[PDB]
Amino acid sequence: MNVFNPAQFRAQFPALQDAGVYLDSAATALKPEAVVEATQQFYSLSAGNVHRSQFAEAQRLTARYEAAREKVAQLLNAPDDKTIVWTRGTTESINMVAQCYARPRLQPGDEIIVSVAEHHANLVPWLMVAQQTGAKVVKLPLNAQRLPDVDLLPELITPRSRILALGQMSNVTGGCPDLARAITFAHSAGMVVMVDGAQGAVHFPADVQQLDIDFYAFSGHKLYGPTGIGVLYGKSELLEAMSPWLGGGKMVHEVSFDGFTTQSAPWKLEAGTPNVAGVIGLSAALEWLADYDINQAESWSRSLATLAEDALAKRPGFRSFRCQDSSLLAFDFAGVHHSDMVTLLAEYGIALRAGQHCAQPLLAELGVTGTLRASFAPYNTKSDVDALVNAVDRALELLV
Amino acid sequence: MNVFNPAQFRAQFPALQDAGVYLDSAATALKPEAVVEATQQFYSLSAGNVHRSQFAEAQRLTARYEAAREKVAQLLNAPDDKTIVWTRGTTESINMVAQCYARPRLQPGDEIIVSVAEHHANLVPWLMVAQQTGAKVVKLPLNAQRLPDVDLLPELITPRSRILALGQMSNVTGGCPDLARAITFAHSAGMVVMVDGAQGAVHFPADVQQLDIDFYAFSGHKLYGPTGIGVLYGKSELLEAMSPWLGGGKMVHEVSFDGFTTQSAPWKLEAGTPNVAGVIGLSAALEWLADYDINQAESWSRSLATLAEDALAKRPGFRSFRCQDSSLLAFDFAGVHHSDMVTLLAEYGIALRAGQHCAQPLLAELGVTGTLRASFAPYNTKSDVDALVNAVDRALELLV
Ligand SMILES: *Cc1c(COP(=O)(O)O)cnc(C)c1O
Ligand SMILES: *Cc1c(COP(=O)(O)O)cnc(C)c1O
Repeated sequence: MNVFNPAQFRAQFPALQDAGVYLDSAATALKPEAVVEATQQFYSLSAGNVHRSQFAEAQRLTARYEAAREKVAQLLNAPDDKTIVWTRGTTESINMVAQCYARPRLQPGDEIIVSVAEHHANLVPWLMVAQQTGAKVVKLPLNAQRLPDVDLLPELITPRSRILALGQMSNVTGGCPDLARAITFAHSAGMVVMVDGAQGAVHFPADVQQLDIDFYAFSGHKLYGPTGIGVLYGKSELLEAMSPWLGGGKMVHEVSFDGFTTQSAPWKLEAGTPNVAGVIGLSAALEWLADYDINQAESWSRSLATLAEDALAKRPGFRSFRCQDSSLLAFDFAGVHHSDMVTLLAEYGIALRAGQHCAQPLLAELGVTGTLRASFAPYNTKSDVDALVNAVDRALELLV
Repeated sequence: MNVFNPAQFRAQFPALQDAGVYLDSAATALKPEAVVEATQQFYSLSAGNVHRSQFAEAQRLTARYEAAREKVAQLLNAPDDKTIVWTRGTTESINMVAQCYARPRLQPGDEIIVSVAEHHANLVPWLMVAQQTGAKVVKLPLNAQRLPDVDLLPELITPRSRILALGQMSNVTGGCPDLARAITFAHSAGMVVMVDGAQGAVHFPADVQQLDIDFYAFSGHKLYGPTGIGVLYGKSELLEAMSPWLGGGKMVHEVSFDGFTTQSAPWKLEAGTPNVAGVIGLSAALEWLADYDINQAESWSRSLATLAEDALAKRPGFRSFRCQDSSLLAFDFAGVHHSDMVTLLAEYGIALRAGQHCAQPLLAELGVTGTLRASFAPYNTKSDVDALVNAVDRALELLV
């Protein structure tokens, strides 16, 4: 095994000097030198067919761009790179499935099962499509272990069920429900599964073949990559059966005032000029990441979180929403405003957040108006834990 | 008053040396150092609430981002910056208008007038929404001078006309239709106008107030800016009247399993994480651009295209499709393959392209299968023209 060195991984991130103690990676990730350099070069180099003094550099950029799809595929164990579609983020990917696959197939009375633990990105689009088609959203609630009650699916599925929307990993609790099982039920009922992987793709990238996943979406900026770039994975047949997304250049084959014909997947779904800087930066992020063993990287993150949780658990008033010893740590203290504490922690050099994390329904279930969340990454250290624990003590001293 | 200095202008582009004679700006523009640096800084710094050493840099990045809409507003003379919506390009902007404003309003048999000089981005979306609503697309042909025939508009407009789709400036002929008169015509008939400004914003930025434009769209990358970022301007009454675009975080106010409420515009139309680098980039590009007299800058560019056209017009077989002394020079040589010429030119260090330029109906009208295109920007020189003309000569000698 190529043993994961936390220190060498951490030293690749230029923001860390000034970032203080960065524990807000679940919201957005810091960038490695590879991503910053590739972007730098892309914007410093002509995209044209001429290079008088930097041909070598340019040929390397083109190389990253052309191999970009392949690198996402490899990450997800997708059978071939044509099942990869560029979007602007996780949000767009899901909206694409709801509009391009679902909308043209939903009839009045049809049912869309959405889990109560979903990010809005994987709920709102279904509420929309349902009011457009007359279908409706059926709720999949949490079980006793704070996870989408997948075992309840058999009861929630009727002859009218068409779609299941489930997150691989919650952005609040960090919990991962029984996805493989969920898909088995869904498929035996002729349903398609939309899987939100914005969180899962960073920590336990889904093996989309073994899991038999229909649709999978994630954002690049959480995967140590550029903003404004996302991914939609879909089985061949599904992308083929999808209708065009946005109309415009690139996505069409022939056009006239009588009508148009389109390319096939994935170009069929990619209109206009691609976010080249996004693809290249993401390709570079992935190429870099591939040097590291993610399970070892994730185990280091989770271990830090477990140390923090245990330490915080000794302070009185502590409540945790953390599932499965996750790298994410949502929590709060009784009688203290999440707003005040985030503020003080920032003053102490600690960076995290609170609020609702775009998961109003999930929070409503847990019985809270919001939570503080500290997420850990492989570039966090042991001393980061101590600093956070001490920052929290300092804050509780003033607030309680 | 100030005199435009080209030497000064072009000194800001780190790609100039390598790029040789860059004549493909109409496809995508080179970036000034300010865009590069702004991006660089953005990706090298944490977006979190803590800054221990680089606080000045972080503040200034927050300033570019907070002032972005206002700089786009200042570009178009928009009344308010709440009228500016972020997209991933001109193509997304137009798809938004078609899907969020037109689609919910169109009745069967309703008419959408589309110029034959339209880029595919401003044609396909209308073909789609027409098929989706039962409306029909009505062609607005070219006049004798290769411009959308505005005088013929009153003859094409009927009691069932609802939408006028018209490019401010063609990406082929560089021609601009009489926009102010077309709009007056359309409004007298109770029609709304979608103006594709992907070229226009670059060369003659539209005064959205003076021209009374309803919708206006353009792309960041062609405006010396980042990829994956575009703008949609719309009168505030129209944006408010639009259905939301994508569903997700940011765009929602309240969400539950019974339904949701949205933000007001522009945030209503911006779901999920925005392309923050793109915004900061485009912002920096616009701030850099505001130190130059773009009117003069455009004349300098046009002057070069005129020098180039005059010289090439002396070579037998030369045919031009240039309108109104545009800085865009589309042309071809009788009995010579464009592709071969493009190739030979590249070895002479001239960067341009051939093809259909996402404008099949226009080319079909002009009677050609494709055209070469040399577009001049303010960072080109008289030397560039000389190199172009000579490279053509050798090309002709090798291909004939
Ligand atoms: C961040 C996140 C999203 C949204 O991603 P965008 O890039 O904003 O579209 C959706 N779902 C989950 C679980 C997320 O964490
Ligand atoms: C480039 C261009 C577009 C499309 O721009 P994207 O950024 O690719 O969406 C649309 N219309 C015209 C005239 C253009 O030149």
